[PDB]
Amino acid sequence: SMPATVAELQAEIAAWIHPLNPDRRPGGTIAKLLEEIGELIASDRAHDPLEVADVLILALDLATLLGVDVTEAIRAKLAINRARSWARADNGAMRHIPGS
Amino acid sequence: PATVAELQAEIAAWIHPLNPDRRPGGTIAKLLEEIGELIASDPLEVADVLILALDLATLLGVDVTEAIRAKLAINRARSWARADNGAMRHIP
Amino acid sequence: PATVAELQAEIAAWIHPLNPDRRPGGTIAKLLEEIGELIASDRDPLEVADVLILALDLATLLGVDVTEAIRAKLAINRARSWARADNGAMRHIP
Amino acid sequence: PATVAELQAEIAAWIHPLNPDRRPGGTIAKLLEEIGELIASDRDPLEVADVLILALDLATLLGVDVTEAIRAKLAINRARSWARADNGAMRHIPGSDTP
Ligand SMILES: Nc1nc2c(ncn2[C@H]2C[C@H](O)[C@@H](COP(=O)(O)OP(=O)(O)O)O2)c(=O)[nH]1
Ligand SMILES: Nc1nc2c(ncn2[C@H]2C[C@H](O)[C@@H](COP(=O)(O)OP(=O)(O)O)O2)c(=O)[nH]1
Ligand SMILES: Nc1nc2c(ncn2[C@H]2C[C@H](O)[C@@H](COP(=O)(O)OP(=O)(O)O)O2)c(=O)[nH]1
Ligand SMILES: Nc1nc2c(ncn2[C@H]2C[C@H](O)[C@@H](COP(=O)(O)OP(=O)(O)O)O2)c(=O)[nH]1
Ligand SMILES: [Mn+2]
Ligand SMILES: [Mn+2]
Ligand SMILES: [Mn+2]
Ligand SMILES: [Mn+2]
Ligand SMILES: [Mn+2]
Ligand SMILES: [Mn+2]
Ligand SMILES: [Mn+2]
Ligand SMILES: [Mn+2]
Ligand SMILES: [Mn+2]
Ligand SMILES: [Mn+2]
Ligand SMILES: [Mn+2]
Ligand SMILES: [Mn+2]
Repeated sequence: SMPATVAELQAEIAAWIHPLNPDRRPGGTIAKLLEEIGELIASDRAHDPLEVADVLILALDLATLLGVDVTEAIRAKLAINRARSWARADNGAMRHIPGS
Repeated sequence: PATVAELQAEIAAWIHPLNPDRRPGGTIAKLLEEIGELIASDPLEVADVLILALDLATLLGVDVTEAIRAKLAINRARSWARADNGAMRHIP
Repeated sequence: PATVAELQAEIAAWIHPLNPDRRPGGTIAKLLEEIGELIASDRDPLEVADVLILALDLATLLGVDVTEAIRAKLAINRARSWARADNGAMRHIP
Repeated sequence: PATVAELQAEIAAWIHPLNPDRRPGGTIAKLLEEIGELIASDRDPLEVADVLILALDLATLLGVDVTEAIRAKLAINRARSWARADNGAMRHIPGSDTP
């Protein structure tokens, strides 16, 4: 499929990792995710799709381990984000402004 | 279930008007904040991490399906050892 | 001059009244936020300060003698062999 | 207890022969690896040591006087007001600087 559904990508990731690390857990997955984000930061390569892939392989598989429906969770939080008020943070991302 | 590209389009359509000069560096900064929240904590928190990780791919122009499949093909040909943190490291 | 233990004491004296039940998990979470800010910065001693304030306080919360722990791990590191990793740091050879 | 500058000097004297052209980017990358190890630990001082070795060497590479920088930021933090965040740490209240 092209583009694949996020669940199909999770399944392809899991088909690779499950024979090798069937009882992997969220904590070790987050630890590896931080390693791979580090590699992306340090990457001198103007384009590094394989380092982005490492980050996404772990983030999508984290969702699998936590039983999270990626489509439902992302759309539910985007709906929350649309209803929120926002201000820019110094790092260039945003932070929401509390209502009640 | 949505395609990864459709979720990228929905994320970008929300953040782009609010943050028109968003960059990979600030996206990575925020991603690290949200991973911290997950450590300290949960589907909506996982959502925060994925919203930022997928938008980083958008900003870097990475075809997610193609890149993940390419790296999984590399990972299949590698041999692996279990790391102390419970994840793996490939054997050089 | 002030030692790492004295900086830990100064940090603890500031944060403890504000966050009397602070714990390693939230401190690691805040440390990740501040490393992110350092990454995104376009400059930055005060962002480095934010990282070190949290990392030194993490050692305090975990009961770690910073001088002795650093010197003990450096001694382990001297006994290892090292390869250059793609990110520009090193990884020891098993 | 050693001064932070002395610990930085010992760290630098160890790593510089092995990695003389090391940079902040790779040091941050490794720092994140070692923080991850602390998160996943089912235990420890040597893991805390890995984090601090890299965070202090980062300060060296960026030319930061650690004692001066930490004291300057603590002074700023004392003048701020603070709210507790959901992760258990604090975030300063915007606009609350005591003048
Ligand atoms: N892609 C993208 N998402 C962003 C950016 N700034 C904030 N966000 C989103 C990511 C998360 O879904 C959400 C986090 O909101 P925030 O105020 O920390 O609140 P919280 O939801 O973590 O409690 O905001 C940004 O610059 N880019
Ligand atoms: N989902 C998942 N992926 C894992 C785990 N351990 C390793 N991986 C994958 C994520 C990346 O695609 C890859 C990283 O390999 P590694 O030996 O650091 O090498 P590198 O490819 O970063 O150079 O391995 C793990 O425990 N879970
Ligand atoms: N300052 C500095 N320290 C470095 C660098 N590359 C590796 N190190 C040190 C930091 C830690 O004390 C140690 C981490 O070793 P590693 O092979 O991951 O093994 P481990 O000790 O985490 O099991 O190596 C580097 O580039 N700079
Ligand atoms: N040790 C410790 N320090 C904390 C905690 N919560 C916040 N801080 C400190 C660390 C940094 O010096 C500072 C971060 O402040 P913040 O409101 O993100 O603002 P900023 O200084 O990053 O702009 O606050 C906390 O729970 N523990
Ligand atoms: Mn990688
Ligand atoms: Mn790696
Ligand atoms: Mn790499
Ligand atoms: Mn969040
Ligand atoms: Mn947040
Ligand atoms: Mn949260
Ligand atoms: Mn901050
Ligand atoms: Mn900042
Ligand atoms: Mn800061
Ligand atoms: Mn370590
Ligand atoms: Mn390590
Ligand atoms: Mn370890």
